[PDB]
Amino acid sequence: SVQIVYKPVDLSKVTSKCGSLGNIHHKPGGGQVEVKSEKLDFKDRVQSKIGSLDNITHVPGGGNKKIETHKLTFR
Amino acid sequence: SVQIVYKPVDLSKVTSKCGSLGNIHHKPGGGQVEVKSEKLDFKDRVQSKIGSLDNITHVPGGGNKKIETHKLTFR
Amino acid sequence: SVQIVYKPVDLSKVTSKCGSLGNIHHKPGGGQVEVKSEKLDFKDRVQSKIGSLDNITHVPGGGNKKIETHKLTFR
Amino acid sequence: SVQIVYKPVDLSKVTSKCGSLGNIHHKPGGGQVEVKSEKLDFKDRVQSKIGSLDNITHVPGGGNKKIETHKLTFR
Amino acid sequence: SVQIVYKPVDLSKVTSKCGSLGNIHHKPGGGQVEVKSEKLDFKDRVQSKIGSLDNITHVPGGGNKKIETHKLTFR
Amino acid sequence: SVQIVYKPVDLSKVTSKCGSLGNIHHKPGGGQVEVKSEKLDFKDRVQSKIGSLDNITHVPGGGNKKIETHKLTFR
Repeated sequence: SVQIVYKPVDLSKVTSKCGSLGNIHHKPGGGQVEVKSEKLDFKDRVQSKIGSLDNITHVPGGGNKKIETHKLTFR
Repeated sequence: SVQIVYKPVDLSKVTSKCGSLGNIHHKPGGGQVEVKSEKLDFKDRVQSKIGSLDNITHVPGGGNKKIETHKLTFR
Repeated sequence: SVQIVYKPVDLSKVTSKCGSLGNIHHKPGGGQVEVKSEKLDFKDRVQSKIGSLDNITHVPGGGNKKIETHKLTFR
Repeated sequence: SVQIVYKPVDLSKVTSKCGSLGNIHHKPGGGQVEVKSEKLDFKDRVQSKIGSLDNITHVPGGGNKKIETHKLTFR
Repeated sequence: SVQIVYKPVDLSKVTSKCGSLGNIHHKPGGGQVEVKSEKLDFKDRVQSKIGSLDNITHVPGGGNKKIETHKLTFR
Repeated sequence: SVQIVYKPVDLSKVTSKCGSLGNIHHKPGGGQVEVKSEKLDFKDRVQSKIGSLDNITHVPGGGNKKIETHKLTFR
């Protein structure tokens, strides 16, 4: 007789903690900002950001991926 | 007779902690910022950021990846 | 008779801690910043950042990767 | 003129991790246990535990306590 | 004129890690245990534990306590 | 004029790590244990522990205590 038992087990724990977590900002102060522009010539796309205080969190990452392949071939 | 028992076990723990975590910023102060631009000529794309205080967290990383392949071949 | 028992166990722990963690910044002070630009000619892309105080955390890293291959071949 | 500003701030972080945390027990084996009692005389309370494998975690502790008193007395 | 500014700041971090943390027990084996008791006389309380393998964690401790008193008295 | 600024800052970190942490026990083996008791007379409390393998962690300690008193008295 032939007996095949195929019972792999995945009990793993996967965690990602990505970005800004558990920080304290106590009274952050942005200074005065002055922007003076005269006679500027732009011949292509302009991306402009003007601010005093920025808090920026960008997370393209922190993804969890599992690829699993199971093959049982008999005769 | 033939008996094959195929029971691999994954009990692993995987953690990523990526970016800004558990920091304290006590009274961070940005200074005054003055930008004066005259008669500038731009022939291609402009990306400009003007600020006083920036806190920036960028996390493309911190991903968790598992690839697992299981093959059982009999005869 | 033939008995094959295939029971590898992964009980591993993996942790990544990447970026800015657990820091204290007490009264960091950015100075005054003045940028004066006249008669500049740019023939290609411009990327410009003007600030007083920057705190920047960039984390492309800190990923966890597992590749595991299991093969059992009988006859 | 009299101006009193009373603005104490509590931004503290308090954590307790008490007991059994993150341990691995891989195939712990309790042995055979035989208890044979004859002609015993007990004249007061009996507390008895008989086992082979015990895993016991007892945590009377790990409490977090804050007492804060604020008093502002004027004239 | 009189100006009083009362702004104490608690930004502290407190952590307790108490007991059994992050240990590995790999195939711990308790031996055979035999207890034979004959004609025993007990005139007061009995506390009895019989085992082969014990893992015991007892944590009365690991508590965090903060007492803070604030008094501002004017005249 | 009188100006009083009362701004003490607690940015402290306090950590306790108490007990059994990060140990590895690889195949610890308790021996055979035989206890034979005949004709014992006990006039007062009995506390008895019989085992083969014990791992015991007892932590009454590892507590964190902060006492802080603030007093500002004017005239």
